[PDB]
Amino acid sequence: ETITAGNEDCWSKRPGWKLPDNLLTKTEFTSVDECRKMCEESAVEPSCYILQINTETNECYRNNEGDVTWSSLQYDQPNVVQWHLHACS
Repeated sequence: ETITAGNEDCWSKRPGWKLPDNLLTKTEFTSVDECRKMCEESAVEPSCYILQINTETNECYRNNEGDVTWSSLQYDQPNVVQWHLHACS
């Protein structure tokens, strides 16, 4: 799945992807829209580009690394989904 608000920001989904907690920063958002909005707008480096959402609590986390350590990835995990920000046309 891939979505966009027609603003050059595209989001793609990765159900079941889970980075470990130490590679994430919990945000104040429990709305995916607001989390994605914050991510697209945050200018603070390390730049936000990966969100991970606890699907039973809706807590949204963002990558805390400038370059995500994907070697620590777990997939086919339950209750979690990631959203990936990609610049697009």
